[PDB]
Amino acid sequence: RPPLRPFSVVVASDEKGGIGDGGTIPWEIPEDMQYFRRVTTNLRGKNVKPSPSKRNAVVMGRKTWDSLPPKFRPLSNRLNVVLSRSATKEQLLAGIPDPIKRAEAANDVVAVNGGLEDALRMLVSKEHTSSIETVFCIGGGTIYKQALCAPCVNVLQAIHRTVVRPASNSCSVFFDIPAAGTKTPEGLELVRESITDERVSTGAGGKKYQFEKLVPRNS
Ligand SMILES: NC(=O)C1=CN([C@@H]2O[C@H](COP(=O)(O)OP(=O)(O)OC[C@H]3O[C@@H](n4cnc5c(N)ncnc54)[C@H](OP(=O)(O)O)[C@@H]3O)[C@@H](O)[C@H]2O)C=CC1
Ligand SMILES: CCc1nc(N)nc(N)c1-c1ccc(Cl)cc1
Repeated sequence: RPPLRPFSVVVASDEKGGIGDGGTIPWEIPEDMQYFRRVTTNLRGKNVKPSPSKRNAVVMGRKTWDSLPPKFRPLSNRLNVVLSRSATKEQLLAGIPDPIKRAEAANDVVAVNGGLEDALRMLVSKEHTSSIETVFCIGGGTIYKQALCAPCVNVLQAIHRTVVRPASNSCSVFFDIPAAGTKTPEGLELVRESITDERVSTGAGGKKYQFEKLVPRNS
């Protein structure tokens, strides 16, 4: 009251909950990159192609948007919602180097002067409940923290986590989630719905990874 649009988290973290060094993701796992793209891009049902009339949204902090290599700004086929206390939509667009692509990106980027909560209230609007199918929170550290506590955590439907091993020695930013069998002080307990068997990445270092899905426990 007002309600918050339900959402899912997509993240890649190691055993220490490390997700980044403050500016970028330390490891290179191309299989996770591809999976992230498909998971956040894919729409429900058969043969539904993303468009302004219906697509998914990815919500991220301004630093995560900046971490995006300019050539991938904005994330294609998805509404990009950037949280920033100052950066305007125009200022976000100005960071897109290809001027033609920038002209096209005008309808794919939205700047929110607020946190995840503000984004979730906005994504409930008559204009987004129909045009936005699924809302994915994609980072970073500060946004994940907001995602895991009230009032956001209350509408959290799932966490698509890519488990990375071995632990990185460059992570200073984390994704703090209660271990299996534990419930956070606020009351959040996560249950593993599924997890792939460990696989070795073709990227540098050959990091081992698993695609795991977690959902809040609903006794
Ligand atoms: N492994 C993974 O899956 C992921 C890793 N990352 C990594 O994490 C790091 C970035 O994390 P982090 O430092 O926490 O930065 P964030 O991505 O979380 O962005 C923080 C910023 O977002 C905006 N913001 C956050 N809360 C609010 C609010 N309540 N109101 C208005 N604006 C808000 C502000 O930007 P502003 O300064 O403009 O005001 C703030 O500085 C990088 O190392 C990146 O590579 C990021 C996503 C996923
Ligand atoms: C492909 C990396 C990746 N993998 C997973 N599992 N989750 C994420 N949230 C991201 C990610 C991090 C930063 C940006 Cl800028 C875009 C996406």
